[PDB]
Amino acid sequence: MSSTTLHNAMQYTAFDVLSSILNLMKADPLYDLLQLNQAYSSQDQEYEKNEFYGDSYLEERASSLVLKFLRKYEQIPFEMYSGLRIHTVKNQTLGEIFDLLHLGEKKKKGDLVESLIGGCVLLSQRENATLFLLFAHALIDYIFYHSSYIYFNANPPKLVKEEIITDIQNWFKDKLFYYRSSLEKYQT
Amino acid sequence: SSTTLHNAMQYTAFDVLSSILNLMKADPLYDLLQLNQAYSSDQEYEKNEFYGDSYLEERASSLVLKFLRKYEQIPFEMYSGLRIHTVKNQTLGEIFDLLHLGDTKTFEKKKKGDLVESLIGGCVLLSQRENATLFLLFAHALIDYIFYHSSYIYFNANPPKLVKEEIITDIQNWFKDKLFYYRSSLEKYQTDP
Repeated sequence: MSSTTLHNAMQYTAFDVLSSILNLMKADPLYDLLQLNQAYSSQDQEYEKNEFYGDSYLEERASSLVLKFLRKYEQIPFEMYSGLRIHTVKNQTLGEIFDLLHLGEKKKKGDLVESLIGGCVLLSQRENATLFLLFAHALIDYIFYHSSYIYFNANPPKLVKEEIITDIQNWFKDKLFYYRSSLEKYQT
Repeated sequence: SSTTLHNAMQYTAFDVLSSILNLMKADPLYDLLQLNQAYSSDQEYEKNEFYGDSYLEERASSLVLKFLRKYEQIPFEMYSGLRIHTVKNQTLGEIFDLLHLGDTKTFEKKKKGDLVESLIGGCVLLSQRENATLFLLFAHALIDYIFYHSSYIYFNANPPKLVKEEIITDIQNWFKDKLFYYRSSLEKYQTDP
């Protein structure tokens, strides 16, 4: 009752934080990631290279978050670690996030999300674009929150389902606070 | 020449990586890697392998982009080809054998790759959970060597248009500089940890 009401609230707040960050990014002249590095690359090759990187970056961050929350509970078998990671990075999950954020086919949606994540991280390493890195971190955190909440409702662990949902919900609420305040401080 | 650089590089890589690992093994935190579980029915070893696999994939992707994107001659098929070549079990087994990490014949090709991934994962996690920075140094040096070794083979088997010798020189010079960085870091660590 409490966790389901909280879950509904978190979707509104995540939408507003990520939408606000993304709306600032769209003002930056660096926003069209696909038309950068024109002497060395092309639009289609930049798209594929950003997706190539974003896929692996998402996988590594998802793995670290799976370990962060599950290792606290020895009654959780290792098959749930692989299960949750698979669930977090599959195109269906990415496409659900694509739709919740109104960024726009399930295969295409997942590729676009990965290319966006990769493009944002890379841009922040090659240019002055720390806002893009903030967006990529917040997007991945929402992907993990969204995936975890669904996965543990479908596959509850013995005894601790409610403890681990509360762990992830409290963590995500704190991340949204930190992304909100970073955004505000950025606006000033 | 590039070929006299390559054999020397495999000598120096072995020595630096063995010397870092020898120091890690003197640290009580090494016990926590539980590499004995490679032989057993398993959980912490598999959790480290779970993470190390993803950490290797991300760092290898970063290195692929780092070197290939300077070369417009190199098309995207070689990015995914080089990455697959770098992280596949065959390559990690070759690294297992080159560093003499365990018995070459009793371990299977797949077990060798799992051990390399579990070693990478446990080392990174130990540095995150206990500030064991020597373990993080080793993880980076091992991934750098996996990438050097893979990339050298890959581009000699699949030469890109025009820039074959340039990209191999690029990667060899980079790895020689990394080995110097790892060696000097190790010496600094020994004197005043």
